[PDB]
Amino acid sequence: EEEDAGLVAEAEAVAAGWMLDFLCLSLCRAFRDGRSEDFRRTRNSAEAIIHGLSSLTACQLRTIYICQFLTRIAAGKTLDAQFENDERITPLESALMIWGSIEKEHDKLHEEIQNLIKIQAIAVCMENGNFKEAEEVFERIFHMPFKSKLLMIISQKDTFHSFFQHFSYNHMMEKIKSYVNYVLSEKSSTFLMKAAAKVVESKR
Amino acid sequence: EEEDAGLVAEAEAVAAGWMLDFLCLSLCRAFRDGRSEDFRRTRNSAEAIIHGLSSLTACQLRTIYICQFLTRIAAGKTLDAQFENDERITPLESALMIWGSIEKEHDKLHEEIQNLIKIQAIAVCMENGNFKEAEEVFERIFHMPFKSKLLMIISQKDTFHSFFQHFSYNHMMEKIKSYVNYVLSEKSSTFLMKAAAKVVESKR
Ligand SMILES: COc1cc(COc2ccc(S(=O)(=O)O)c3ccccc23)cc(OC)c1
Ligand SMILES: COc1cc(COc2ccc(S(=O)(=O)O)c3ccccc23)cc(OC)c1
Ligand SMILES: [Ca+2]
Ligand SMILES: [Ca+2]
Repeated sequence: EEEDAGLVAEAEAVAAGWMLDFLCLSLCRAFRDGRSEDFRRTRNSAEAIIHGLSSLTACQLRTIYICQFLTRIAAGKTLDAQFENDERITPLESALMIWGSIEKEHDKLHEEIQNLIKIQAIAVCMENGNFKEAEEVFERIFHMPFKSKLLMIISQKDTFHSFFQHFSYNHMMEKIKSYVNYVLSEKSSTFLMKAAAKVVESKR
Repeated sequence: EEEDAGLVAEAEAVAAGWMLDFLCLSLCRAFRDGRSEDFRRTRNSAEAIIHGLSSLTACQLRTIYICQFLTRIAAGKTLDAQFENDERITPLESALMIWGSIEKEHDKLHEEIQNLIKIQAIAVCMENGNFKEAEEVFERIFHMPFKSKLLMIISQKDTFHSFFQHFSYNHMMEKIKSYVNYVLSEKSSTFLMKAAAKVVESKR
């Protein structure tokens, strides 16, 4: 009669999976809408739920990587945040590692977001006056003409450069929001959200 | 067309309610089984989910109070834990306040658990050698003959007293576990657990 505790542990693993998918959808939607405090509170919930899980499918792992990517991007201007065991890695550099690791299609939007994160990883350093740090970020990350324009900007110490204006933080955020909209379309059919939406719809 | 964001916020509130009921059931079951680390990880999850909730029904509030009560009881021997804004209140004193506030039937088991928490609030102090603290705990909490036996034990500084053995920490834990078993029976029918159990049962 010890099988009952096994069947309970299995059911809690099924419920945690549904809770994880739901909290990713909620986290993605909060990032898209600019709801900063809801993103902060939902990220805390997703991390806690994840610590209570032992087995993860490939889809659940991809889902977690997307949440980690959005968390780092949000923290992109927070140079005091240490997301990696190596304490020199800045938040935008950390988001770049995850963006190159996710098992996803490498379409034009993928490469545009990647290139925007690389320009901004340097620019944010420039903006805070950490010129030597921008040079170090440049070396860890690094097209050949694209590469030489950035090195010229770091050496010239011109933090407020027109190149950065052209491929702005806002530009990087809007492109990332377009991608999040495709993830939101894919996850809107998860079990928790679907059953919650039906309850709301039945009271209308 | 701003109604869609309202319907989303409503559905997330419905899903959070189901997640809360599920995490209480999981937390109660972990306490009953002696699964200390699962209790610790599930408590973290319940607190996070609760911070993402604005409206609470009376049932949800009762449910949260039971989780807070079990958390304090588990931490009953941790005299370094400060659960209240008043820093002098010990964990067992804090569990006593919640046990007297929950809207529940005051049956014989209720009063037995209450009386066991009062004896142990003092005993744990005694056991660590904080005699003046046990006297202070005694004054904040305090039957007339029952009251005088305890004061005699604090004054005599006899930490290893036979009275404490008779109404032991283990005794208090077992009685609290009987109560938790009735809560587990009531909550086993919540939506998340019920739908998770069906999925596990359909794969058998
Ligand atoms: C492979 O995924 C994980 C996830 C965790 C715990 O979940 C998280 C940890 C850290 C972050 S953050 O990006 O650093 O803020 C998360 C962000 C969003 C969602 C979950 C996060 C742990 C783990 O290994 C210990 C692996
Ligand atoms: C009325 O219930 C709440 C709950 C919270 C947040 O949830 C929790 C806070 C603290 C504890 S603990 O007992 O101190 O560890 C919890 C334990 C179990 C479950 C939830 C807990 C906050 C709140 O007001 C801010 C009111
Ligand atoms: Ca730094
Ligand atoms: Ca203390």
